[PDB]
Amino acid sequence: MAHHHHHHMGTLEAQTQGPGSMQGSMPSSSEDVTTLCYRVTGKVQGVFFRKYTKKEADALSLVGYVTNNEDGSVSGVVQGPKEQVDAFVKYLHKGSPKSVVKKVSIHASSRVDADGFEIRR
Repeated sequence: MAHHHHHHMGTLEAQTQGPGSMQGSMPSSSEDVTTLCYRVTGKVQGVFFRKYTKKEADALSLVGYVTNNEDGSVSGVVQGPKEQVDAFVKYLHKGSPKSVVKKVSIHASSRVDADGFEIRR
């Protein structure tokens, strides 16, 4: 009695996650206005999602500027309330979902004038 059995499976229809749009910027003189320079290193796989980065900054109302470097690392400066800068660095510890961050590096640099968050290449 010859008898063979079949096999079959399906697939998964994924989704494209959209962006958002907010913004928060105030030039203050209060002692609380904090500023630190950011520089993160990443795996050579994919660039930093300006999407989630700017959404983060816009939501928590951080000002400053971000860009990618020929060194490979993504650098910039964050300014704003101490705790929101904290929020951003905590975000930076996570990085972009598809960017395997190697090492994060921050710098004590005092208040600068904001320019814009955009992974320039």
